[PDB]
Amino acid sequence: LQEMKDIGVQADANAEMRARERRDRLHEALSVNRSRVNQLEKQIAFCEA
Repeated sequence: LQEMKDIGVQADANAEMRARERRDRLHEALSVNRSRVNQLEKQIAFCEA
């Protein structure tokens, strides 16, 4: 319990599931946005060439 107090994380079960869901959707959104950026950059490079 002391250890628990130490860690200092509420870590509620509902909070846990919600948080993991939101942060994972953030991860995938980030990856997809980066892929879009790469695609547009390659298109621009093709235009220059």
